[PDB]
Amino acid sequence: LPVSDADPFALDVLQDPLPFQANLRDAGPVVYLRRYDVFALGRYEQVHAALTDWQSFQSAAGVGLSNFRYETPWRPPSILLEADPPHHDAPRAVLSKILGPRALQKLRAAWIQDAEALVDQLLANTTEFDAVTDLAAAFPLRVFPDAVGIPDAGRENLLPYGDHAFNAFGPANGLVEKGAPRVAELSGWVNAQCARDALTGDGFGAQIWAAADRGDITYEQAPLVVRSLLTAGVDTTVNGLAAVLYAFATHPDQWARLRENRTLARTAFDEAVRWESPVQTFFRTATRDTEIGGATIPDGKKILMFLGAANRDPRRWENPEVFDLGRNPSGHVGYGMGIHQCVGQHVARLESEALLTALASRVHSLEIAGPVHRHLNNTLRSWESVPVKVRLP
Ligand code: HEM
Ligand SMILES: COc1ccc(C(=O)O)cc1OC
Repeated sequence: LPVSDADPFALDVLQDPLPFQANLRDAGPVVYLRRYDVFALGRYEQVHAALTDWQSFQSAAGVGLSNFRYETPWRPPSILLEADPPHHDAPRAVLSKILGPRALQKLRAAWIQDAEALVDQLLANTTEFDAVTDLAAAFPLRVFPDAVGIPDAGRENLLPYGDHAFNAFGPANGLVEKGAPRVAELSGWVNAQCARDALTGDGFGAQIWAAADRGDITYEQAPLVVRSLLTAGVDTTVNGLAAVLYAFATHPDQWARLRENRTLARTAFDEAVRWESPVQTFFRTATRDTEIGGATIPDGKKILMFLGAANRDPRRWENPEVFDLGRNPSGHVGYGMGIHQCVGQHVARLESEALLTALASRVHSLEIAGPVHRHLNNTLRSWESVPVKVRLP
């Protein structure tokens, strides 16, 4: 069994993980990370299988490094993400309906128009702007919390909260050790927003509570289902949108493709999720000795799954380093796979579609105009700044 002291959460890896991915995949199906006493999987075949194999590889002992058999979680674990069947079943079914294609039909017009308003306002203002601040971050922060049905006061808390959540999956470091003085402030505010009386419209929050009335989940599950939406909903989409915008800005070939064929706007996002894999890593815990990739993972030990590495595995993907709108990216693992596969994927897709729709209409050319700054995070490839300059037709 290959053994290595490679550190996936060293700052150099986090800055640029591609060498690490290649080393990982090359070495074998399974690499023992001596530093963390976890078993790493980087190839598409094993990552895909580990993800779907909930029976052998559970989520309730944590999907971060921390082992909940022994270690105190930083917050009450997600009753979706950090739950196994049968406990997972009813909260999952509630969100899978509420966030599913048919349910979002009612929001498509509105999100597309909102994006048009945002893009037209921005371009009226300037042809030189930050793609992160002015687009990737602006847009989800309009439409998503609205659709959930939370108030406008405090929305600035969503990103630091999500950032903390993603950091928490990794080891203790000045990334993860981000607050304490403010973490409790953030947790106090998110939880408050989950209460039935905090929520408005017949938005997603109210629909969770209605499902509870029908007995699909309990009233004590309801706020925690809402909470899932407020932890996973905003930070993933901002950073995913920052990534697709970065990819276009540095791939003028693929921008020209989108312009030519408007329909690639609906599926550009998924190639960007494969290519970038915003969510890089998740852990599982072995429920028993499992023989995967020639290796036996001892019962009780953790696997670390490298979604990025799998999404760039040449065993599965032709020229995987290429950002290619002509790829069929179906079967990518950027949203995971199996029973825990991103229940929010349709929302993220619609957000991307709306924003790309509106931008491709108005923007001939797009270039990097300044240094880009990544925000380092243990789990989520995240973005501080992507300065761009556009040319209008
Ligand atoms: C509004 C947007 C989103 C929402 C509301 C959302 C919500 C969720 C939720 C609640 C889960 C847990 C489901 C379960 O355990 O059954 C999940 C899983 C996941 N999401 Fe998302 N998500 C969103 C966008 C994204 C994006 C853009 C990505 C990646 C770029 C992403 C990556 C994932 C991954 C990798 C998992 C799998 C967790 C696992 O296998 O343990 N999500 N999402
Ligand atoms: C994909 O990542 C997540 C999924 C669900 C949750 C959740 O709070 O349900 C949180 C996540 O990251 C912080």
